[PDB]
Amino acid sequence: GAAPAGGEVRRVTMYAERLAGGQMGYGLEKGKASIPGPLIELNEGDTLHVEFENTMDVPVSLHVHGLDYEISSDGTKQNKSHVEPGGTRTYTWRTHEPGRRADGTWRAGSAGYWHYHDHVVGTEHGTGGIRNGLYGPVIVRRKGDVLPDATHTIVFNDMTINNRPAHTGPNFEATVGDRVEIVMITHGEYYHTFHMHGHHWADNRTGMLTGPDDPSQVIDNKICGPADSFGFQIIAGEGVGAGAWMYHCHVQSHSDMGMVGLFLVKKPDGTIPGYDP
Amino acid sequence: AGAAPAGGEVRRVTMYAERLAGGQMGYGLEKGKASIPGPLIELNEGDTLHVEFENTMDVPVSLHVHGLDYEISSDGTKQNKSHVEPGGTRTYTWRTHEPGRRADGTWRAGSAGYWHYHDHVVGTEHGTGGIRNGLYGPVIVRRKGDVLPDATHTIVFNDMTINNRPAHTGPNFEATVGDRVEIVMITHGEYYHTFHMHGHHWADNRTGMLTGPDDPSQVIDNKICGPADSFGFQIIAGEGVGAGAWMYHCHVQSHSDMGMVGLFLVKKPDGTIPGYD
Amino acid sequence: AGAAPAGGEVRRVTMYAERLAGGQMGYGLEKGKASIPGPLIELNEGDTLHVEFENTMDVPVSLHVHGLDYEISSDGTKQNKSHVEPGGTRTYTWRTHEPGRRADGTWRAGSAGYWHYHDHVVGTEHGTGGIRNGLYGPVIVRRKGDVLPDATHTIVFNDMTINNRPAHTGPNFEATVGDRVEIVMITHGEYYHTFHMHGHHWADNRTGMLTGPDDPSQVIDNKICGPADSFGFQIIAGEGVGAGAWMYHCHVQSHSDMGMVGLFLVKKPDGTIPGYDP
Ligand SMILES: [Cu+2]
Ligand SMILES: [Cu+2]
Ligand SMILES: [Cu+2]
Ligand SMILES: [Cu+2]
Ligand SMILES: [Cu+2]
Ligand SMILES: [Cu+2]
Ligand SMILES: [Cu+2]
Ligand SMILES: [Cu+2]
Ligand SMILES: [Cu+2]
Ligand SMILES: [Cu+2]
Ligand SMILES: [Cu+2]
Ligand SMILES: [Cu+2]
Ligand SMILES: [Mg+2]
Ligand SMILES: [Mg+2]
Repeated sequence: GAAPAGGEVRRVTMYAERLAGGQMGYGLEKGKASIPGPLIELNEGDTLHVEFENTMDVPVSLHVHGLDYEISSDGTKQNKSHVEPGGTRTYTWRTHEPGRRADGTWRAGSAGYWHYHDHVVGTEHGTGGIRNGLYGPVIVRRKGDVLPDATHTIVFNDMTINNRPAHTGPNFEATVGDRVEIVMITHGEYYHTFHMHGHHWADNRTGMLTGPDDPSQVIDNKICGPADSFGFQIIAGEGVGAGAWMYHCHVQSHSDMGMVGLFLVKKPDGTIPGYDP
Repeated sequence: AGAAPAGGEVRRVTMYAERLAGGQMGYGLEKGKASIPGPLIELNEGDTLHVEFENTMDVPVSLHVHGLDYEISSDGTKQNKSHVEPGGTRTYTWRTHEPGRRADGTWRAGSAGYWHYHDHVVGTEHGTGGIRNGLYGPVIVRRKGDVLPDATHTIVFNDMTINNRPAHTGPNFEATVGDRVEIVMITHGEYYHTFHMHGHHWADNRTGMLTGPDDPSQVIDNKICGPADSFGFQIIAGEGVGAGAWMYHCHVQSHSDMGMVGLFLVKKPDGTIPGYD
Repeated sequence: AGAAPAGGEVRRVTMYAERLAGGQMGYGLEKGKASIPGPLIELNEGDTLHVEFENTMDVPVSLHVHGLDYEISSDGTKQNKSHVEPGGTRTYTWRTHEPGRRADGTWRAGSAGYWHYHDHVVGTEHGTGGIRNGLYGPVIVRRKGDVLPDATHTIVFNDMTINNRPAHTGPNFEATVGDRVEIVMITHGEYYHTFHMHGHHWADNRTGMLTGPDDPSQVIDNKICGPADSFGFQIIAGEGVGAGAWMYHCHVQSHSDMGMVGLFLVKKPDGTIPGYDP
């Protein structure tokens, strides 16, 4: 399928909740917070009212990249758009289509791979909140964008993937030929290089070349730093077949210390040749 | 606003290297008016710039530029004996060119872009001391038809400082909603950074603006950069987000916590900033 | 200058992993001829390459490639048993494809680009020791019509070294004004770097050259890179700047200070270089 035109006013409830071991997460339903937080998907033109509630005992905020928001949804203590413990606030995110300005220039649309995160826990830049897990992905689609069979979010948060213990993935499953979308976000203190065995994408907005006139580099390794986000769609096993296809940071001490996961690509019969964990 | 005209003029300017307060060093176009960053040099593709350089300091200095056309005698390195002894003078010559089709059929790219100049001999034979002290400045080379901004602001991430300013001391930049604001972003020293602007976004290409609906460049509000990287872009102040004190900062978490933050102060037409002191 | 032809040929090469002087390890295409960086492999989109691999060492080694098409049995990892035991042999197969349209209407990029191969097994399950020792090399996949260079030079930022060399020992590369020179730039190890070339510049895209007036890619002379990044470009030696000893270096200041520097020696037609004494 493909993304339609946007322009709908959407509403969602979001909660900030404490998780085990001093972690913190966002969720759309009480008791269902996750790290990373829930995936938010919009079409260019949609407005999103996030009916936010802070269930925790310390102030929290919601700050987003890329989308249109007024200063009252900045989500910063500096602009008093944070949320006291037990408090509620409606954060409003807007998005727009590309189009030609009055001055004749081309205004870019909001479409892209974006993210939201806390901006007040621990420090007035959310350093503690981000460490604890207060981050999630946002995808804004342009009319006509191809929709994937599945979407997986990989966050390099310092020297962890999605705040998980070292050497515990996460792993993602697909069948050869699935259209798999990856959302890749970085957070914290470190630079990383994201690498996928057996797969490759275009270094552009969608991760696929628009066609024979697109000059973007085709890569399988990409340097990223704190708050970078990008994404792409790949065809699982395309040209390479089934297997346990590693993805990892390629900084050698990072992969050695467990910033590694598996893209488990199954044959139609469900099997993965050579996988023996 | 307006549009850059075709280039090809032979320009001259005087430049001085001078000590500034606090052990710093800076370039200036007039004696006693050195600044950090140094003066913005603007050229149209095809222009030549003769820089009549004077070192007013007691140690050797040099002038090295990125991206422009210069002969080995304008390298600005002791390795090529193109540095300037204390109290000495030298004319550095920079040339630029338009794009065009080569005889071998390939396309020769033009000089247009966001570039920079800096010292290459103070402290070490790579200018490590000079760059630390403040000897760096921006160069913009425009292509005919490029959109001209209402103002240009230079943001240099020099090690753990912005423009050699003390931690948490800006700089701040003011604009009015709707202003076409041009940002030149340069990085120097030892560390990688990620430049982020609240409430604004740009295209990751030469100009920071999409050329049109066919341009696949990623639209971003966060960009990793390392020593001697330079990029620039233009934004419409407050476009889709309104007035406010819009933070910009390095997004490496400890760097924003330890002072690499500033404010893009976007005023209403009446000159006020809602929710700002 | 010449142009790459269409691909589609089945190629075969023998590759040896061998210990080198100074506690290093390298790949070579002929026995006793290993080098750091490893030999340059050049393919046209559509070519298949069968690498008949020989491990002459006393530890397991592997061959892992970026960007190219390979089945899991040619992954080159211990995890799926595609490493090569000491004294062993294995045939790794690399395939490449041309650009085209998918049935779902989307464009499938071709394999063309600046890629690289390296060990994935020595020292750790990610080849940390093998890469550090010198088990890396470049792979160029050309698209039909790509312009061919007069020379190709590979520059690998491996931890704090260039091509595993001692600090302040280059390498240097020579050219004549007007030569079309190709640079393959690969990064490995632990650290980020920024690659800078005095006097020259390129486009931040697949080929390093703008396709024409509609290509909006940034033109640069400085680029941040991290472990396993690869890019490449072509420059006309001395174009608009003339002959000379043109430094290239990492621009992280302590890195250039510590010797991550080399010389692009661009000669005049008489063979001399202005302002440079050998
Ligand atoms: Cu912020
Ligand atoms: Cu990493
Ligand atoms: Cu790999
Ligand atoms: Cu952020
Ligand atoms: Cu230099
Ligand atoms: Cu920083
Ligand atoms: Cu932000
Ligand atoms: Cu420089
Ligand atoms: Cu790997
Ligand atoms: Cu370096
Ligand atoms: Cu330079
Ligand atoms: Cu690799
Ligand atoms: Mg691009
Ligand atoms: Mg990039």
